[PDB]
Amino acid sequence: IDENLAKFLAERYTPESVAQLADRFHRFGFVKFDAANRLVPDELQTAVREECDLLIEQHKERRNLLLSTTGNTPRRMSVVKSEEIEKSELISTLSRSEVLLGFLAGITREEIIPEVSSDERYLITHQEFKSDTHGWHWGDYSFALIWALRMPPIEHGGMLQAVPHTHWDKSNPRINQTLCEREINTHGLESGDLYLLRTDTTLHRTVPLSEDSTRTILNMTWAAKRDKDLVGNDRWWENPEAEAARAV
Amino acid sequence: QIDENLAKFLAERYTPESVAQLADRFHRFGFVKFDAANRLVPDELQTAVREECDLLIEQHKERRNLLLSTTGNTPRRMSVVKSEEIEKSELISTLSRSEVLLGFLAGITREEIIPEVSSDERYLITHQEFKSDTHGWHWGDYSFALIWALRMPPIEHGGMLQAVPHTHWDKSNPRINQTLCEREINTHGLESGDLYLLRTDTTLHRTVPLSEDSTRTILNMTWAAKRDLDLVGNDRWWENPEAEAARAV
Amino acid sequence: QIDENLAKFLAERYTPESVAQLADRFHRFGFVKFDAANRLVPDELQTAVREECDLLIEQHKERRNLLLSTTGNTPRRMSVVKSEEIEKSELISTLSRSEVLLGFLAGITREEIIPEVSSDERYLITHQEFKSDTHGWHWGDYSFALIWALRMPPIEHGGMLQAVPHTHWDKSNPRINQTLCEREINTHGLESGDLYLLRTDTTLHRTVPLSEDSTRTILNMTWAAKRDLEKDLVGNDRWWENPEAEAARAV
Amino acid sequence: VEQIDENLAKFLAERYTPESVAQLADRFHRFGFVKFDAANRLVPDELQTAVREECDLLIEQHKERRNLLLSTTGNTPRRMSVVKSEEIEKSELISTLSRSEVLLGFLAGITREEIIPEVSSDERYLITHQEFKSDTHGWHWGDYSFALIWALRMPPIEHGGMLQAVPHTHWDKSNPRINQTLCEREINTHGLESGDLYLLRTDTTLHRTVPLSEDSTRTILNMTWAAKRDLEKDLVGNDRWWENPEAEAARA
Ligand SMILES: N[C@@H](CCCC[NH3+])C(=O)O
Ligand SMILES: N[C@@H](CCCC[NH3+])C(=O)O
Ligand SMILES: N[C@@H](CCCC[NH3+])C(=O)O
Ligand SMILES: N[C@@H](CCCC[NH3+])C(=O)O
Ligand SMILES: [Cl-]
Ligand SMILES: [Cl-]
Repeated sequence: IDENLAKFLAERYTPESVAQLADRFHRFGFVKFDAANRLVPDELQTAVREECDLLIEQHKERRNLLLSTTGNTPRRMSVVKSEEIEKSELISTLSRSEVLLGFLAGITREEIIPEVSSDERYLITHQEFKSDTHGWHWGDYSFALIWALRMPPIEHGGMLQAVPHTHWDKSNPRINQTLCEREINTHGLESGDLYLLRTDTTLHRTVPLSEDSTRTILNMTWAAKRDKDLVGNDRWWENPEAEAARAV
Repeated sequence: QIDENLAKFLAERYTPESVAQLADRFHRFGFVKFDAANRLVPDELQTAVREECDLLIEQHKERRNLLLSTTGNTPRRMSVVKSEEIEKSELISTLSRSEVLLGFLAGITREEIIPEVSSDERYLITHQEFKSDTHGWHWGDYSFALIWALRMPPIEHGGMLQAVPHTHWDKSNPRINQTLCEREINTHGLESGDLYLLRTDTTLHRTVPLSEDSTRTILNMTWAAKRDLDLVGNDRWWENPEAEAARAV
Repeated sequence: QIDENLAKFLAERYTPESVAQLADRFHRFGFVKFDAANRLVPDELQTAVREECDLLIEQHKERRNLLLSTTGNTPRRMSVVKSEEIEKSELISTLSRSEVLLGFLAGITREEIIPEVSSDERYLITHQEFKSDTHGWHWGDYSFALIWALRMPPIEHGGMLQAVPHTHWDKSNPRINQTLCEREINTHGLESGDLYLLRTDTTLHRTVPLSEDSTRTILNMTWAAKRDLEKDLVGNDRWWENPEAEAARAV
Repeated sequence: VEQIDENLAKFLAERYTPESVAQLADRFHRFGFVKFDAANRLVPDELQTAVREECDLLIEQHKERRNLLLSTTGNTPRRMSVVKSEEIEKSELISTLSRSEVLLGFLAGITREEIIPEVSSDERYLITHQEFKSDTHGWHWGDYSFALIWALRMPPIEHGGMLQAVPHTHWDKSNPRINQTLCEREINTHGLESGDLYLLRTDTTLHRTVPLSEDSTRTILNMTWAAKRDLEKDLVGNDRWWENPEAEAARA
């Protein structure tokens, strides 16, 4: 388990090459683990993708709303709640793995602490229809490891768009204005990829799907020392009737 | 008339040195904005143009709702007024060929602006009204467009110009989303009364979709460079909604 | 009485919202400038600081003309005043530990600013006077520097700050010129009286060499972040305190 | 010789297509710069060897040391040796290749406009040859639009000698604003290896070579061409320091 990942990473990374990833993580708020920079063995990834497949078919929940705390940006997708995913022993132990968190802490350059609100530890988003999107937003917590389990071709949409070095003002998000002042980075993803995101200071969204395509991710959210008290009444993934949500 | 008036308006607000700085920005971004800090036409001239356009819209508005295969099937959801209709405006047509207007902007393009383009693309009015209306990602067939931001929604409703300079249009392989993955997007917010010069052939651009029923109106004056003086694609959707490259939605 | 007046000076100019915007710029560029549009200290306070430094310069300036091996043999061609001389100044030393100043700037760093650094690096004055004087490409050992641009030449004479944020310092392989080949350089012009906050550990930086015999004078207040505590100093490259440090080479 | 164009046309046809040249044209407009390295050779290795050997003989015979400041570019230094255009034109190979219809035709696909080999006779060709610590080609623009630069010999990147570039700028000789432009714009640094070639948009790209940090050799050949916008142009500035060390704009 841990011993297999410790050996797997030891053959694919050096302190020097991980320091280069830390540069790119702080510069873009984003670092991708693809065929050239794998993070988990293919067996470990298949097991997690299989467990997520059983969880989607069993507990998927449609969402279609505008979130007021992010300028009424849309959330049009299906979700599997954190409390359901936590029952997967595989996903639960892996998210708290001392080998995994220790390795990525060399990229964040600060302690990764698996202590977040129990409704936000894990989240699966499953998009299926044209115009499905995870609109522009920030996270309440500092870190997220995103598993790009199933990604459509880039021509169908689903790319991550990001503006790093921003912050979330839930009473004045200024999202389109911040786009007008800042260059947007678009990150294309392939199935099997993973990426680490600095969610609290990186404004981000997924580009809306142009046709009916399948886009599935797993979100493992972690805290830094900086993450306190939650606010906004905007927990739309856990509560579709949240005060900040406006149904569509 | 307007030429002698425009020449004096520009001479009080620009030097060759400051035009050269605009030429820097126009080559760097494919875009230079004529806002309240850098006016291009007197307020009376724009009011005349906008009034002519609002009549052309009220009379000749033609709704467009399609996908364009030559630009990766990006949408065109708007109303248009065709060039032949707009060319009936003596004002818009005369202004678009003004040797004072073109001579000034040629200090920004650093090359001759030639008012010799196809008779169906000399002028275009687009007019977005409903949620999700957009002028999707595309290039122009010609080098230059002077865009009149006659009416702009508030930025929180969308309608911003997004642009990626230093690209080109391959109609058999546009690679729009792949180009976005490789390049940074510049977003240009626009207020009513703004104009901007756009390098349309090498700047991939779109307008951000309307997040709510809002009004977004522009006039497009398209010009050629010496490099533009044979068309292809079968994709002239604004003049012909039944173009071979237009798909239905 | 410094902290009481400084807190008023800052409360007139800054809000949590405006500081958050500065924190965004500080994270993005490794650098936020406190110029005429964003003053940090009252003019009478900076004047007092600058006169302390000119006295220290007149009494304790030492010429440095060397290359540093831990930063790719980049030059240090300047005069300096050592930290232990500057710490004798009651004004500078107490200001550098001001809970009001450090508390304010911590809203830009978004983390605690800790005035616990090596006694040979709490303060540094660099004083360049001659053509080709430069503070060559380098990083700092600590996270933070507040730089007082006490005297700046005209921009056409050089002396600008050049910076590449989001980098790191490997003293055995600093890769200075290779990093410049892979990254864009931000040049920051400074005027006399400016101050700026610098993320010194992850921002590769230098001062553009003087093209004329002009005078360029700064005060460097260096502080630690939590990450810097307990960590060990390596490199044998403390050239400002020891001109014949092991990593220093003749120029 | 004589059969150089027939072979060069084949060499390019093996490596380049209109689609792939169109990608290079996008980079050239964006950066003012496109590099021909091992992944994208421009000329056969035998042909570059002949050009380098020609340049080595021209250097040993006709080099001239320069150490000055140029006022039309803000007193930035020129600290190097040079070989002037009239001496380089005596090489039948270099002079023929610089007007090659195959070479110019190919590069015109990257410039997206005609490349015209009609420039001032003192500026058709230039070899710069740096040898000593602090040697540099200081920040400047060119009077003409295009230059193909042959990086015949380049030191290790740790020793300096990289190209730095700020594209989408302009040269005002009475007020060049070198350091002000650097404050407003990001600097692109382009490292080079011996054997590389690159195309540069010299009239709108502010550029220099990073000063050598120690005694190393850095040797380039500069083939300068015009665009239509440079034709019948009045040369101004009195700053042609490579031809005339006593040029009015030059300062010792
Ligand atoms: N706050 C985010 C949701 C976080 C999902 C769980 N980490 C948003 O506005 O969409
Ligand atoms: N080529 C443009 C149309 C421009 C018409 C006016 N210049 C498009 O596909 O949207
Ligand atoms: N590390 C710096 C010296 C900083 C001393 C004051 N913080 C250098 O090598 O130049
Ligand atoms: N204008 C350049 C010289 C270019 C000569 C060769 N094309 C300079 O000032 O250094
Ligand atoms: Cl258009
Ligand atoms: Cl040159």
